Amino acid sequence: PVLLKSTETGQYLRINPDGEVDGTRDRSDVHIQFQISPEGNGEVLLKSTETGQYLRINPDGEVDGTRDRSDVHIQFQISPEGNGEVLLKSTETGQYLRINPDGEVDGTRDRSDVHIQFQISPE
Repeated sequence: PVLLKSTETGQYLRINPDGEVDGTRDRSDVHIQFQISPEGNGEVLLKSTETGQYLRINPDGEVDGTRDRSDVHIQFQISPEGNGEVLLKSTETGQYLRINPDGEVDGTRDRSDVHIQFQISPE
């Protein structure tokens, strides 16, 4: 039961019931609630608690949600970077989740992009 907040913009990751993913600063939005579940092998799934959808990063950088638990693109590695921040990385594609200032969420391989840093809050 956690929130995934972009350190740069203060925006929280949100999955809408239509599968669309964006960011919002509204901490009261029920759609920003996530459950992180272990896969064991160092990977986790990032599941929207209110809709049951897993975050997915597609190879073309598009981020959405699916309930398809067989999908290889829902697998993530959470990795420290520094100062209690983490990166949320797609195992299969090497892409980091990114929240842009306009609230649009996508994936990028640019390790130095300032918008890939997250704070996980246990809320």
